[PDB]
Amino acid sequence: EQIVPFYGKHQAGITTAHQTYVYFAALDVTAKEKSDIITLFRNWTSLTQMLTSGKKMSAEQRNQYLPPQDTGESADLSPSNLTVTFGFGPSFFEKDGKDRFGLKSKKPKHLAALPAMPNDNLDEKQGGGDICIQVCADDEQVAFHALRNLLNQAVGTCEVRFVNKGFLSGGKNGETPRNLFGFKDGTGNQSTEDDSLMNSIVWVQSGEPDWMTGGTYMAFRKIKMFLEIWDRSSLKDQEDTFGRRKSSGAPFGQKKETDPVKLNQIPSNSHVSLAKSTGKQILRRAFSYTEGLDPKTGYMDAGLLFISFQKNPDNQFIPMLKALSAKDALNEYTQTIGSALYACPGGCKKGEYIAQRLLE
Amino acid sequence: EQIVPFYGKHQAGITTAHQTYVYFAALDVTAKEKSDIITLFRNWTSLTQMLTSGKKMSAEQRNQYLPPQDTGESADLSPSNLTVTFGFGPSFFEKDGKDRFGLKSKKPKHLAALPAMPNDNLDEKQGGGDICIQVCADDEQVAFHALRNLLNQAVGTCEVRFVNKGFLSGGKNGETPRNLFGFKDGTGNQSTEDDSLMNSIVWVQSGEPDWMTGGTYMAFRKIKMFLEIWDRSSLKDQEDTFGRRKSSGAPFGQKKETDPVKLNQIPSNSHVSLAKSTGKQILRRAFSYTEGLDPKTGYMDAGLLFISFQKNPDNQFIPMLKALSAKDALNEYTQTIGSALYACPGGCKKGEYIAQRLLES
Ligand code: HEM
Ligand code: HEM
Repeated sequence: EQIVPFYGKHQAGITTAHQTYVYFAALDVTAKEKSDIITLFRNWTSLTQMLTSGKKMSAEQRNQYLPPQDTGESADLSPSNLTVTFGFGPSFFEKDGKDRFGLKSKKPKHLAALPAMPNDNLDEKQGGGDICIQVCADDEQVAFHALRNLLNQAVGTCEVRFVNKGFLSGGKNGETPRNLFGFKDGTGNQSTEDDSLMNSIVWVQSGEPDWMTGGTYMAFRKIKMFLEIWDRSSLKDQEDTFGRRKSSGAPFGQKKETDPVKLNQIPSNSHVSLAKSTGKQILRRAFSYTEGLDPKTGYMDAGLLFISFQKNPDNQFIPMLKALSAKDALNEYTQTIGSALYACPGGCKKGEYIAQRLLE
Repeated sequence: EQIVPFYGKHQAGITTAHQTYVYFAALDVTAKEKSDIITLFRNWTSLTQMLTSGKKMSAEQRNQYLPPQDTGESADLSPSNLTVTFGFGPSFFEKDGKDRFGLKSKKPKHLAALPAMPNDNLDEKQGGGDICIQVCADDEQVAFHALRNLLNQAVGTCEVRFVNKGFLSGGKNGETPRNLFGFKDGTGNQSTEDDSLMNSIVWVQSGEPDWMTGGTYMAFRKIKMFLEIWDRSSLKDQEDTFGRRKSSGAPFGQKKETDPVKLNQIPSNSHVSLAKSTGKQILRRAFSYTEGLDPKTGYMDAGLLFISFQKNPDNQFIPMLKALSAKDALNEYTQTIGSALYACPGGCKKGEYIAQRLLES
C-alpha cells in the first residue's frame, strides 16, 4: 500500500514524493559486449519491478544445495515506497576515447563530466561511474536489500565504484524536511505535482535521442558539511548564510516559508540569493549522510548527498555551480568531495526493459 | 505518543522495545577533575530528559549573536521512542594504572576489557572507551540529532573515540527482525516484559557498588559480516550454520520459531547449538550496519553491531564468547573488529543525574 509504480512514462524516484532513506551506488561496466549489458538491464528490470511491487519471493527452494535466490532480510517488510532510479555516466558512452559499446551515436547532448570548480576537493573514486543506481525507501533495511540484490546480479558484468547512503526526515505534519544545518531543504523547488512545471524543468521532451524522452539528467555532488564549525557559529551567521530564517524557513523580511524571496532583502552572497539570481530552476532531491568519525578531523563525518534533476544541466545546473562556487557563504562550512553527472532514461513500459531503446 | 520515559529504576534502551536505528559512540575523558565529569553528567541528564520527553527548545533566542542552543534538525520530528543509554569502560575507573578520578573503590565487580579471542581482528580504536552512549530511535535523524547535541556538550571534557550506527527493522506485523544474513535475530532472548527473567538475566541487584543497582553490563562487538561469501553459499550451509530454518526461524526438526531447540537435531558447531549449550543467557539487542564499500575487498562493508546486556558478564557472556570463538560455523562468514564492555548505571531518579551515586562523595 506504500507501493510506487515502477512502470511509467518516467522512472520513479524523481518527482516521487521524497522518501526517508537513500542508497546511492555507482558501477563501472567491466564486460566487453553490449549483449552482456542488455542481459544486466533486463534482469535489473524484472527484479526492480518485483522488489518495488510488493511481491515476495514466495514459498520455495526445492534444492537445498543452491544459494537462495533472495538474501531474505526484507521478507517481513512492507515495500515502503521503494523506488529504484537508473542513470548512465559519460564513461558508459565513451571511456578513454573508445566507444566501448557502440552507443556514441545515441549519446545525450548534455552528458559530460561536470567542470572543475573553485573549492572542489574531489576524490575521483567518490564520483563518476558508468551506471548509477539510486534506491530510495521509507525504511533503510528495505532500500539496502534492494541495492544488495541488484548489485548481486551485476557480478561478472560490473564492478561497484562506491556506495553512499543518507537520510532526510519530513516533518511529522508534512513540513519541509530539514538538512543537518537545521534548515528546511527543498522550499524553492516547484511542485512535483505540477506536470506543466516538471515538464519545463525536469523532463526531456525533445532535442535528445528517443531513449531520453521522459528522462532527465541527474547531478550528484557529495558535499561534506562541517557541523562542528556550523554549530559554533551564531544564529545570525547561519541565517545570513542562507537568506532565510531558520525556524520559519521564510526569506528575510517575509512572513512565510512559501513567501517569494525578495532578493534585495538578503545578503548578495547568501546561498539563496546566488542560486536564485541565476534565474534558473532545478529539482533538488537531496539526502543527509553521516559516516562515523572523520579520522583527519576527529569530528563526525557528515554532509549532503546532493542530487538534483534538470532537463538541461548546461543551461540549468552548471550556472548555479558557477555562481555559488566563489562567493557562497556556505563555502565556510562545506566542501564538495565527490561529483558526477548521469543521464536517466525515460520510463519503462510493461514488457520492455530499462534503456531498451538505447541498447536497442 | 512515541515517548519512552528517561527517569526510572533502570536506564531505558535496555528492556525497551528494540527501535529501528542506533547511533553508538565511545568517548575518552581528557579532563583531570571529577568535578568536570559531574558537570558533564548533569548537563547530559538535563539534555536527555528534554530530547526523550518530546519537549522542543523554544525557537526564539534572544541574542542573534550567539550559537543556537539546539542544532534544530529535529524541530519538526516526533520523539520516535528515543532512548539514550550510558555506560562506563574499565578505563574510566583506572587508566594506564592510574585511578584518575578516585573512583577505584566504586569500580564494578566484573568490569574489565574482554579477553582476546581466536579469530579476533580488533581495531583497538573501534573498541574500548571511558564512556559509551547508545542512542536509539525509530528515526535516524532523531537519533543522530540526539547524539550530536549530547556530544556537543562534551567538547572540552572528552574526545570522541568512535561513532557507529546501525538499523534493524521489525516485521510489518511485529515479526522478529531479520539480520543481514536474512535470519530472525532475537528469538532466543527471554521476553523483555517478563520482569522475573529480566531481573535474573539483566538487572544488577546485589554484589555490586550501589550505583550499579538497577544497572547491568553492556558487551559490544562490532562483527563484520561477509555478505558476498554468505550470499553465494547454499541454503543448506546457511541453515546448518545456525541450526534454525531461515524462513520459519524454527530450530531444526521443529515447526515454529518459538519451539524449544532440540540440541541433538542441529550441528554440534552450529551457532545456536554452541550458544545454547553454555547453559547461559543474555539479552541481545543488536543492530546491522553498512558503511559503504570496504576498500580492502571491493564489496559492501557490512555487519552486526552486537550489543548484549547481562548482570554478570563473567558468568553469562564470556563463556559464550569463548565457546563460539573457537568452533562456531558462523566464523566462516564473520570477523570481530571492535570490542568493548561497559558498566551501565542504575536508572536516574527525577532530580538526580546519571551516575550521581558514583561521582559524588
Ligand atoms: C551542503 C550543501 C547545501 C546545503 C546545506 C544547501 C541548503 C539549502 C537551503 C537551506 C536552501 C533554502 C531552502 C530551499 O529552497 O531548499 C537552499 C536553496 C537552494 N539551493 Fe542549496 N544547499 C546546498 C548545496 C547546493 C548546491 C550544490 C546547489 C546547486 C548547485 C544548490 C542549489 C540550491 C537552489 C537552486 C536553491 C533554491 C534557490 C531558489 O529559491 O530559487 N544548493 N539550499
Ligand atoms: C556476528 C553476527 C552474529 C549473527 C549474525 C548472529 C545471529 C544469530 C541468529 C540468527 C540466532 C538465532 C535466532 C536468535 O535466537 O536470535 C542467534 C542466536 C544467538 N546468538 Fe547470535 N549472532 C551473532 C553473534 C553472536 C555473538 C557474538 C553471541 C554471543 C557472544 C551470540 C549469542 C547468541 C545467543 C546467546 C543466541 C541464542 C541461543 C539460544 O537459543 O539460547 N551471537 N544469533
